[PDB]
Amino acid sequence: SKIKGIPKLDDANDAGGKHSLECTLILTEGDSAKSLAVSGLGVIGRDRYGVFPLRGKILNVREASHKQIMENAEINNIIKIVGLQYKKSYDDAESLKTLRYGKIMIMTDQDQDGSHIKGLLINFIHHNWPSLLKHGFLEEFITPAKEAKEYFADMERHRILFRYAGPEDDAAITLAFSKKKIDDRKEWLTNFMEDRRQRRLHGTKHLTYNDFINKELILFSNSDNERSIPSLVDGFKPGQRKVLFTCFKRNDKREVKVAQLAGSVAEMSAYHHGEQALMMTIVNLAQNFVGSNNINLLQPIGQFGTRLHGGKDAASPRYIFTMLSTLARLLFPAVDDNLLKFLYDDNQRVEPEWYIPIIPMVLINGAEGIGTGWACKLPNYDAREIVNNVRRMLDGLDPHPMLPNYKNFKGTIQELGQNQYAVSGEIFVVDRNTVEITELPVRTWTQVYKEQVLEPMLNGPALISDYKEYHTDTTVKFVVKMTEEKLAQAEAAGLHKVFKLQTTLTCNSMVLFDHMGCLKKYETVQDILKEFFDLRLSYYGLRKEWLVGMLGAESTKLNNQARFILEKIQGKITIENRSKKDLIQMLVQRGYESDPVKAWKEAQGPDFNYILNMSLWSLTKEKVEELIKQRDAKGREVNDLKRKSPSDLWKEDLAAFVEELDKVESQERED
Amino acid sequence: KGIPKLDDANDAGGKHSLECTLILTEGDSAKSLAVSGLGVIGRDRYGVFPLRGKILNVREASHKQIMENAEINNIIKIVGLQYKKSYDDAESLKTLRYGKIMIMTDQDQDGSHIKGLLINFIHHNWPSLLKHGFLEEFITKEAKEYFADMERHRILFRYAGPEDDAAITLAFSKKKIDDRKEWLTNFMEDRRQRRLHGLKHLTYNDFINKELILFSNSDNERSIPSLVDGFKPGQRKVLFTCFKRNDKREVKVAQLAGSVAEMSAYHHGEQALMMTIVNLAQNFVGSNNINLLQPIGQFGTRLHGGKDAASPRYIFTMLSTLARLLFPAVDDNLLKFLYDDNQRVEPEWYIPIIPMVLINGAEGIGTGWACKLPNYDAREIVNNVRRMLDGLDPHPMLPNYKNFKGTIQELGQNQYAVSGEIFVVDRNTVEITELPVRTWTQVYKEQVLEPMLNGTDKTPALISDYKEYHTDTTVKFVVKMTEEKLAQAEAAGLHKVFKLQTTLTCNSMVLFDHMGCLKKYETVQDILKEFFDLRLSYYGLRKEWLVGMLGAESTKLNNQARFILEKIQGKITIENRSKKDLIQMLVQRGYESDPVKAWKEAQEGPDFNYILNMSLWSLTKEKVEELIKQRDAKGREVNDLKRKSPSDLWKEDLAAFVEELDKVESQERED
DNA sequence: AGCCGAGC
DNA sequence: TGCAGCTCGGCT
DNA sequence: AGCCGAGC
DNA sequence: TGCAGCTCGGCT
Ligand SMILES: [Mg+2]
Ligand SMILES: [Mg+2]
Ligand SMILES: [Mg+2]
Ligand SMILES: [Mg+2]
Ligand SMILES: [Mg+2]
Ligand SMILES: [Mg+2]
Repeated sequence: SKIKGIPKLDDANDAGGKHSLECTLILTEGDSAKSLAVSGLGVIGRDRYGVFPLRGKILNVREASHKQIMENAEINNIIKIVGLQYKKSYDDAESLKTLRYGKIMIMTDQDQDGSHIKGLLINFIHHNWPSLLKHGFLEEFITPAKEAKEYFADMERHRILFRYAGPEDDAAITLAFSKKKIDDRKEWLTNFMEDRRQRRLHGTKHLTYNDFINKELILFSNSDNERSIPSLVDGFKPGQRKVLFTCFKRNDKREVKVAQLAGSVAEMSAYHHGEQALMMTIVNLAQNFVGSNNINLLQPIGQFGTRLHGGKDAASPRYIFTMLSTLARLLFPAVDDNLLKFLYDDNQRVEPEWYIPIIPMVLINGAEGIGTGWACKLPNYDAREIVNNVRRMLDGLDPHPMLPNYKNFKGTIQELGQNQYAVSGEIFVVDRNTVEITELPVRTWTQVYKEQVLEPMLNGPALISDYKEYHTDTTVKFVVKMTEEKLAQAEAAGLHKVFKLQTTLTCNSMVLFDHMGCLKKYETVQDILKEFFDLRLSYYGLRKEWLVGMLGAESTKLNNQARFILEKIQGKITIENRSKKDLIQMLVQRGYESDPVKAWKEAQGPDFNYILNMSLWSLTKEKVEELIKQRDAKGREVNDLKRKSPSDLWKEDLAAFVEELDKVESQERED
Repeated sequence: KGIPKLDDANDAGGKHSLECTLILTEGDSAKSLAVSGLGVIGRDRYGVFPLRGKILNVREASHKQIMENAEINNIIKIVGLQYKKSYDDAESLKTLRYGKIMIMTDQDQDGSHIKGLLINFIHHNWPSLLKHGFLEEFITKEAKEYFADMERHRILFRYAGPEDDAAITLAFSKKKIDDRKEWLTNFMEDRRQRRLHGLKHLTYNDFINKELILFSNSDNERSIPSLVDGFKPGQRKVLFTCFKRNDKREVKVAQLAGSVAEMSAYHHGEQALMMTIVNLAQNFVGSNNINLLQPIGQFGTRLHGGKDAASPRYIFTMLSTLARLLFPAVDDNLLKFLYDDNQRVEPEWYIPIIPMVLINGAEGIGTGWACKLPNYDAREIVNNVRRMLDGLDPHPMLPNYKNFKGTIQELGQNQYAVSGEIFVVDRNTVEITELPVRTWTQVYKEQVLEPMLNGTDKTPALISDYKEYHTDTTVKFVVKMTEEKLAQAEAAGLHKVFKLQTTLTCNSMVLFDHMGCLKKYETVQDILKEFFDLRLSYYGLRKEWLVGMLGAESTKLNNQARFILEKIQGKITIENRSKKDLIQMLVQRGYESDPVKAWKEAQEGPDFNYILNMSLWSLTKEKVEELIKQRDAKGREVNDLKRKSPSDLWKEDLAAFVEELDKVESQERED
């Protein structure tokens, strides 16, 4: 017995014979981990150790469909390598001779995603062959080319075996991977998030399955929510926020390759995941077809996908470029960066907890994500309509209700109820034998509608005679031919119903992280707008309070610089051939202040470098007049700021954003 | 059917088969642009199929290689062609599913090579199809505009007589190698006789001699190294980027490849560029004697000859400390940097302190010519350079590979015998401690020792057992034999039997000289001599450049020190005086315009900014004393440089390189 | 019959 | 250089 | 029977 | 995220 049809398998020499139960199959996380295991086993390892690589997450066979299980290539390989059989028990020690391996050792990364792969394989064995768990079938190889040989030489220190201890292990596995335990995972994760934050005070060989689920796998389930559930403040996820942080710091004025940008994000923001997910995010942030972003913060310089296939027809990230949109810094003012709490990843400032935009971006581009226990789904909302409601709330008026709105969508979105909408396309009769379809429902892609609706109508009973296509890259135009009898019956039943041009939009899972990082469920879009409004209005007061101190410190600096230049050109003070110590002691004696900008930032010996680092040009005629004008202009800038309210500063940013939004969207219609 | 990536025409195979055209594109990216350009009307009589690069040259290929080519067999089934079948008249044109094949590639040199390979494929198997005008080309979203004006972009190949058969044979027959040399020699000659001046149907002869010849010349320019620096244009772009960025931290290879394409205008795929960076960083036995890039990661070992290198997305690299010592930064001011669309990209060549073309063994395969050089010892190269500086004759040099424990004996002119190490332990054991150069460990184990242990269908077994005790950089085989078999192996020669000796022939030392001319070199001493005269001439250029630059810097400090001394004594004042009055007074007092800028302008109003941009600190006591010391130190720096000779400057660079070479190679043995 | 490497 | 799978929750 | 997307 | 082909010339 020896496998022949599996390429990536490095089967053990003694596997399949009578020493099969003494052999261990090593399932690795990827092909890179496979090479590290083969080089670590050396020559002695290939006798009773086999290595097979897994290409990521495996199928959750618990309550999975019968067709998906039999057609899973990754699982069918594991069954053939080990020699397992469905509906067969391995309790009586006998019948263990039909197995080619006696142990399965999981070696993955020591991160959260590695723990998820362990649990999925545990769930795979537990669901099909629970009798193997009561023995010693599953084990793991933990890690902290050359270092691999030291790990396998000290395998007993890195080898941990899973142990079945009773029904509490079956409940823990069911809690994590059963579709019927969704509500239990909410309570399971609510107690974890509570106990984790309630620890403000302060801060082996075998491992039971219950301890693995409730102390190791739960770290993935929480991290899965933290990476997939967006924030209410900026509408971002931690991965999306790292991309925009990097773009803000680099400030690229030229097209930048997506793959090149993804590499820059990983370094400057400490992105600890694969480049495929990061390049996926950058493409998602740049798409602008009907159904994606209402305001794309990155430009789609290249083939980023069309509405024909819903972005699936996007080119490779190695051939497409992107850059910040002109609306990015207008939505995220640079001055507001001084109010954010930037996080640290190993003494490196990486990203803030969240950005604070001028309008709720969580409603503009429709935040959406799937985590563990909870899920989020929000539709797109009109940017101008949101700005209007913000202006109304600044004047003390009640905000108008908002319906979902998608840019360049020619259909209709009618409200059926709270968080329930009817999205309809456009279809009208041309003559007694022709109908025209000029718009599809939101996120109903053209090729999918053609193959799943029009093709069954054309072939197999049949309803239409023929149809032609006259689409562009951004519009839809179907011309369908029918008989007079068939068309008359379609009008009686409803053209939008027959041609499947109406879909329902239900949004009863508006779960987001608040400003304090707590997970909360929101019932209406108005509740999100109100909570964002109070926080953003409070931070416009922080911006003014910060700008008054900074501009005031800059005004004091220019006062000392102008005083020194005026006192020097009049002979009141001299610095020629004077020692550094005597010059500093003379400046402090004449009432000159140390660097006020530095002193103000420290508040959040004497330093006169801001005076003496000025060029000799400063003593010339034209530079004296220029310095006085800048000093007076800075003084008027502080006074003009104190007279303004936080609402005034917000309306200024809103007006500047709407002005550029009109110009950008007008150029898009022309191009 | 049975071809996934094929978008077959609707009318292909039916009664309109001879009216259909098959579009063969250069890659899948061109395929997606061809289907979108045909629109809906195009799919009736136009099929699109993508080619994955260069296709097989079926003229002198083996019969087994032709039948097992998946790319060519697909083209045959789509068109419906048959081998040996003639297509002279209408007797056999009804069995074809397509009537025309249109080649759509990039408008670059490599696109022309794919056209010729497809022309060579049809001409060799079915020459009767060429007289009917079977092959066409499509020269160059925007695709819909191209296919709408197809008549402007559609050029048809025309057969005009026996001169077309000779032109195709000249380009793709292996018996026409010497003819391609003269074919390209006349091109390079006539090309240089045109620089004194300046600057629908298409015949196959005109395609070969006016379009494909541009690739064959560019193929040599990209694959044949230069004598000066031992680099190819692709390798030189990598070193330019690394020199310009000056990375002090580990940089990802894929991230570096993207930076090279932007900063040096690399107009090819990143896969080839990432290949070069890995090749430039390898340091195992058989690769580079002095690797200019560091192998921070899995860059391949001698077990598989670098083929076991990790993905370029997971390995890092950086400049070696010997790079800037071999290529001094001061010499960059003497190079002729090229321009790619008003962007300075790279020099024609770098000028290293030693002939790098001999250190790492430059080698490359072009069209007509090929290059192959072995590695030579760096210290022996430095010693011959020191001898030639003293007017002595350089000693002969044998190939030398770093950390190679074998022997390289000269059998004749440009012919050497490379042997490993094998010795007898006892009457039943032999030990192999070294393999010949570029004989990799895993290849030697599978192709030599395994047939000796088990035997083949032809050769019998020779050894009883063998063990392995290798490291990542050393080889140790312990082989067991019988007394009879060992006696016969010693009689025939242990190095002969165990395949531990290989022949090294170097009769193709073709390189580009300093003037860009292709030249064949008969001995290594001729390469060393031509490099020596050029490098010695540029050390005179460096001194001539340093005398002017240091002299200009000395003049600058003289004016700056004079102004500060004249200001602290009251001899000149600048307070509250106009810019025009201050500049006019400096010219009146004999102050010179910026000498450093004026000197650099000579290498192609009055500027006193270098005086007045100094800080106010310059007037203090300590800064006056510091400025005077810098002025006097620069003056002594000019005199100390004038006293040195171009030979003295060279000996300083050689001594500094050998000192660091000893430290690096000592740390490598420890690490 | 296949390596070497810069290209597709 | 391009192509294939899976998780997790809500909704259809 | 499968989309949505940040992960493997 | 990793895996497969080909050119071109000299040499084994
Ligand atoms: Mg990982
Ligand atoms: Mg979206
Ligand atoms: Mg190209
Ligand atoms: Mg080499
Ligand atoms: Mg599901
Ligand atoms: Mg060949």
